[PDB]
Amino acid sequence: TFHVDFAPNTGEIFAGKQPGDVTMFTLTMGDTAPHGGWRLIPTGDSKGGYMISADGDYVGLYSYMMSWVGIDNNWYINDDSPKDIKDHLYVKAGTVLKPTTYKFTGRVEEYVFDNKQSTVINSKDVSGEVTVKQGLEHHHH
Ligand SMILES: OC[C@H]1O[C@@H](O)[C@H](O)[C@@H](O)[C@H]1O
Repeated sequence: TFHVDFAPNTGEIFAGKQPGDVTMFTLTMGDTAPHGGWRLIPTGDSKGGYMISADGDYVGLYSYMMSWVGIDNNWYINDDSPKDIKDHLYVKAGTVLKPTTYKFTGRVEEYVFDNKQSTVINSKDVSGEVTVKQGLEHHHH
């Protein structure tokens, strides 16, 4: 019953200084069965909550619905509802993007609370790449 859908967004991302907050990825997750909440752990090179250019540049991602705990290295939201959670990760206006591909890896865990603690009852590794286009080339001689 545990389902996860992590996907990059489609088309129209332009290299340069973003004029607004821009979704890079979207995440949909849900469960009818009893649960405590959800985290997304940014894994590997995404550790710290980042996207990674094949070149090696890191870009900071934010979560619209979840909160970030640096110490634990995850985004979480506590939710018990059997309703679908629709989050996405985005970069903040003013972020400079480069006309390249950016990877994101991490792991999505569902959890439970029995009294004092959380345990992982379900998990899914997730990844995604997002390709940023150049607009017009600009040639100055
Ligand atoms: O509210 C439960 C959450 O508590 C935070 O401290 C933790 O980093 C998350 O991973 C999740 O356990």
